[PDB]
Amino acid sequence: GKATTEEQKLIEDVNASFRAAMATTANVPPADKYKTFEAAFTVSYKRNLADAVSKAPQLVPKLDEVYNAAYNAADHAAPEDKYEAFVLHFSEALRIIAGTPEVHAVKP
Ligand SMILES: [Zn+2]
Ligand SMILES: [Zn+2]
Ligand SMILES: [Zn+2]
Repeated sequence: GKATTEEQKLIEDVNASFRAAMATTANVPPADKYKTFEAAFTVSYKRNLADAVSKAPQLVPKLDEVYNAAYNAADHAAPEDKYEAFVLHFSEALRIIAGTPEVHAVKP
């Protein structure tokens, strides 16, 4: 119904902002990619999360879990591995909360 349609729109907006944050690392040296990504990611994610609080507060604990999964995987990774650890767990956890059965990326 209306709630699931609004949740899906928010999940899509979160993913699009996440992809835009990844784009900011294109021409950044490896050791600076995670800090660059994280600064870009936090601005747009916080705006998306506040939209969820307003329009679909039932989604907020699920979004919190996706972010925690990603931030915590990056937190424990060695510096050279932090960016890919975030990206991998954020994208997989977002597909899990969205109910997408193919969670590990399938190559085209
Ligand atoms: Zn930890
Ligand atoms: Zn398959
Ligand atoms: Zn996987």
